[PDB]
Amino acid sequence: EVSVIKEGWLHKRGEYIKTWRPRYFLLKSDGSFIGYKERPQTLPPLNNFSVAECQLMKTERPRPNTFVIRCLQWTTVIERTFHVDSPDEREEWMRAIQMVANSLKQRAAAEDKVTMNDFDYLKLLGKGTFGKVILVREKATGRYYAMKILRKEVIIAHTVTESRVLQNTRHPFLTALKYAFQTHDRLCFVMEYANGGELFFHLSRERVFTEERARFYGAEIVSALEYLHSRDVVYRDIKLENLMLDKDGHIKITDFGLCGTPEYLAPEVLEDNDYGRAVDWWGLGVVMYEMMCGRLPFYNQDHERLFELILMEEIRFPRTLSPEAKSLLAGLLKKDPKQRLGGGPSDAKEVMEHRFFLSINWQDVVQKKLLPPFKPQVTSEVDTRYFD
Ligand SMILES: Nc1ncccc1-c1nc2ccc(-c3ccccc3)nc2n1-c1ccc(CNCCc2ccc(C=O)c(O)c2)cc1
Repeated sequence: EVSVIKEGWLHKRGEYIKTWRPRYFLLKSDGSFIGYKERPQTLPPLNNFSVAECQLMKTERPRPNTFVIRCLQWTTVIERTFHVDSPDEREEWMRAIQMVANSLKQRAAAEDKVTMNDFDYLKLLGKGTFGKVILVREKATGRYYAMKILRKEVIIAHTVTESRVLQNTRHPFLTALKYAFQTHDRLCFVMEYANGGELFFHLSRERVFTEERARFYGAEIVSALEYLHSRDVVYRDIKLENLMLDKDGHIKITDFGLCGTPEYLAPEVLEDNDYGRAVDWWGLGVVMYEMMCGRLPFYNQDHERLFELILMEEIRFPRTLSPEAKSLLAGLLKKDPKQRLGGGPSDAKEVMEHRFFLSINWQDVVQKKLLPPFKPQVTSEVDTRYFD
């Protein structure tokens, strides 16, 4: 019986637009902590909103009586920042959230060699607030991986956190975890790294993909998004720079984020609304628009003007785009998430059934039986041709 444990107004700092907005939050016994524009028994809340295993901290900047929920979601640290009027209300909120996180931990328990000197460290792939990602070579074998390194003091404040190597994604087009280990100071996630080049690189040179090429990539992404949504997980990071090709030409969605790019923000995410699975279909629409038209659907140097277009401007197309493509993209880029293709109760099913994908056998997709339309110029998984 899923019950509200605490509800009320909070000042929530925007996740991208760093601004404070009052929102009405419900902390529920299933661990979800979700905020609404007004005070609204429901379908599966997304794990993105869960307080399970989170760490709570008090701070007085930029305002007194601020608190932060910090969670390790898979391999990524997520932070949500809140503000209340008085230190008593902050305490009551933090104690209730911690209570729910304690209950969930108890329920989960009731229901259910490798070191840093084993790698060469070759190139920094990215760096964020909480950790970094480095291209490494495993010394014992010569294979290449991306190592995400995070400081322990961030979400431990921990051998149990090595159990991600079990809840590991099996999906062919997601990034799998090879090793997870800890040092005295840090946690290290060694994940696969595709050596077929960044899709941003391939699209930049080819200028524009044929519709058949974009359909192949889009279908692999749809299959990956179905898998994540079936686990109650939203990716929220779909963009060209998070898509790579493996040695055979299949998609790999990267898991390299660290605590954005405004041109990909869905309308409901700009207004700090309750967003859901529909934000991933918006993102698919933007990257498939990029692949088939060679440019972004909404762009402006002035971010105030960009937001207007994303919120307000109707999407326009080149007339050489097939009608099936114009229809897919207009459906994926509907402003209202409830009217968006894939935003309904069947989720990915609505997208998979669109006429643009009529030729796709979705079991061939997930079984990697579709012949890639482009084969990267690498002959093995250790060919470093694309590493610069
Ligand atoms: N292994 C994979 N390879 C490729 C893609 C996805 C996975 C994967 N596998 C997964 C397995 C599990 C859970 C999981 C999720 C939630 C709770 C518990 C578990 N997530 C899993 N993802 C996964 C989901 C989301 C991301 C990226 N998020 C960025 C979020 C953010 C927050 C704040 C801001 C602010 O600005 C921002 O910009 C972006 C990466 C991987």
